[PDB]
Amino acid sequence: TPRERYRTQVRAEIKDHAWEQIATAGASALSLNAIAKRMGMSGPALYRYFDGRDELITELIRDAYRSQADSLRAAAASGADLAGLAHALRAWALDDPQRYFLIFGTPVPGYRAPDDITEIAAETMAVIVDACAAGTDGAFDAHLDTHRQWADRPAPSSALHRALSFWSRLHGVLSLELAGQFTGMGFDSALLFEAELKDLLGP
Amino acid sequence: TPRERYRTQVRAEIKDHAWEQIATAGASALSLNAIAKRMGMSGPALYRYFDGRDELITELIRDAYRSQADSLRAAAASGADLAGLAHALRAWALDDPQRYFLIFGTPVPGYRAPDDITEIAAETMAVIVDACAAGTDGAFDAHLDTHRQWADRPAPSSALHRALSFWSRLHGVLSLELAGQFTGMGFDSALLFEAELKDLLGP
Repeated sequence: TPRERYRTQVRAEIKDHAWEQIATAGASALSLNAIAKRMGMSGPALYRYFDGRDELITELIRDAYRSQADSLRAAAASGADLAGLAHALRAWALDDPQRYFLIFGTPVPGYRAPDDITEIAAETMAVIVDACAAGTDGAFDAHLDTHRQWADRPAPSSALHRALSFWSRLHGVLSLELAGQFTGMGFDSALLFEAELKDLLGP
Repeated sequence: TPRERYRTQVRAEIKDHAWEQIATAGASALSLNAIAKRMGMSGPALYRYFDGRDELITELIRDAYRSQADSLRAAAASGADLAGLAHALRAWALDDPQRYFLIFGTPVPGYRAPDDITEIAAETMAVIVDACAAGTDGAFDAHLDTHRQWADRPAPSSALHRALSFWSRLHGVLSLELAGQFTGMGFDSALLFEAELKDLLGP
């Protein structure tokens, strides 16, 4: 609440420059000292905002998850179904590939997250599950009945199975396209994405 | 052929140390100078093996694709079907996550590949297509009839569609698991992988 919370805004500048360094030199090469020198501050002073690189990484990871959740929440809040949710996910992904890859891409060497980066990952995933209430037979569903601590609200495990399939199928195409893998394949990966979505929607 | 091709073996040591640096400090932070210093050679001498970081990256990318292709070739060569191919892909992925991510993960900033990294990506993909001959209606197939320069051998576009779906669906789960995204979700992602495969096999 209080005034000395222009700190939130300098932290926002710090975080901003952190993306630049990630963009140009990659996470892990990311350093609070280059930031400090970039903003003409003392190295120490920058540590009075983030006590170390992992604290900074951690916050960037949290910020990333939070905007993924916002994108998807807005879609469900506008009464969209899985299709709408899939399209929310595409634009969020394509809107900022660097942000996508900090979550879904190459892990940052040496960095171990606090448990609440996954405890903020189930946010996004609750919404998908919500939609997939739109039990059913099959071996993975059976497994999921005893393995679902990531959702006591009350949906048949087939809906959880469908949610996981939506997640993995659409990330498969998003990160393959963002990873440059359909370059020189000359088809329209957006149509591939449409196909995979369609195939997935009540198949 | 000739003797002075113990060069191939020192290059193999160079490449070896390059993985270490990638592993610990990430591609892009990757530097021929640290290698040179690591092996007690002159910085120049190391450049008489790789004229610059991109040349080295390029070769690591080529090596990565080549072992992905070997894994999959061996599977088709042993008469395996899509299931067998899917399992080949899983083990290759899990056998070396760092190698997986150099191809499928976060792109290396500043690095632009020569066109023959995709021209060595169609190798792996030819095999999958082969299996998917195991036209059919639908909007993406229609697109693929005019968009297939990545395969004149002669398979109905539905087989190409199926091949692309196998690729993206299984990478979706492989890279989500390798990216740490099913940590603290407490289900068995290997079973998820089995489910996605099954769902995909002549559905």
